[PDB]
Amino acid sequence: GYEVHHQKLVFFAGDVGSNKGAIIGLMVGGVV
Amino acid sequence: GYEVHHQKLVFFAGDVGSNKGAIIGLMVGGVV
Amino acid sequence: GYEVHHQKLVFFAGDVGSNKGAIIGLMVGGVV
Amino acid sequence: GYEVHHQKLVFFAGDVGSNKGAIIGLMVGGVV
Amino acid sequence: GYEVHHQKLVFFAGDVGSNKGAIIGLMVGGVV
Amino acid sequence: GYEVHHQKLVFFAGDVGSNKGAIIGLMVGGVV
Amino acid sequence: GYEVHHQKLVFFAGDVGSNKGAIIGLMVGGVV
Amino acid sequence: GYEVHHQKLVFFAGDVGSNKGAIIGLMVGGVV
Amino acid sequence: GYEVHHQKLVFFAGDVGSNKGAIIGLMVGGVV
Amino acid sequence: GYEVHHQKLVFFAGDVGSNKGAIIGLMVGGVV
Repeated sequence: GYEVHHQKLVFFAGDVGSNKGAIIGLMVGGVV
Repeated sequence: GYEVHHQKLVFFAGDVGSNKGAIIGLMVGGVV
Repeated sequence: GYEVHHQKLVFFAGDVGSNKGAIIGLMVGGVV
Repeated sequence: GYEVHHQKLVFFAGDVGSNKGAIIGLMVGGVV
Repeated sequence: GYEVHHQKLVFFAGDVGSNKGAIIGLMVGGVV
Repeated sequence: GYEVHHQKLVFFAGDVGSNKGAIIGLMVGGVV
Repeated sequence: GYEVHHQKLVFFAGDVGSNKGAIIGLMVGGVV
Repeated sequence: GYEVHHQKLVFFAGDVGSNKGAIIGLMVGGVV
Repeated sequence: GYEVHHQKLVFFAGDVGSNKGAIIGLMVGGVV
Repeated sequence: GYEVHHQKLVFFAGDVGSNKGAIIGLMVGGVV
């Protein structure tokens, strides 16, 4: 018997005002 | 017997005002 | 017996005002 | 018998005003 | 019998005003 | 001036003999 | 001037014989 | 002037014989 | 002038014979 | 002028025979 529930994975749980930059989850190299 | 439920995966659970930038989940290289 | 339900995958669960930028799920290279 | 529940993984649980920089989860190299 | 619950992993549980820098979870090399 | 090239993203760069299991890129929940 | 190149992201760079198990990149919950 | 190159991210750079278990990159909860 | 190169991130650089267990990069909770 | 190169991050640089246990990079809670 296996009971698995209610897992979650959020990257950004909130509110942003005036995002002029970068919100990136996974980057390899590159220039921001 | 297997019971799996209520998993979730969100990247951005929230509200944005005036997004002038970048909201990226997975980038490889490149310039923001 | 297998019981799997109520999984979900959202990228952007919220509201945006004046999106002048980029909202990208998965990019490989390239210039924003 | 296995009972696993209510795990979570957030990167950013909060609110940002005027994000002019970078919010990156996992970077390899590159210039910010 | 196994009972595991309510684990969590946050990187940034708080609010930022005027982020002009970098908030990075895991970097290998590179220039900030 | 922007010069971005030669990015790549592979999940499985190799050879498999007698795959009787599962090779999955991104799963949410469920039983293997 | 921006010069970004030759980034890569592999999950499995190699060879497998007789895969009877699971090779998963990103799982949320669930039973293997 | 920005010069970024030759970044890489591998999870499994090698060979496996008789994989009867699990090779998982990122799991949240669940039973192996 | 910025010169960044040859960064890498491997989790498993080697060979496995008869993997009957678990090779997991990042787990939150759960039973192995 | 910035010159950064040849950084690396490995978790397991070697070979395993008969892995019947667990090889985990980062766990929060849970039972092995």
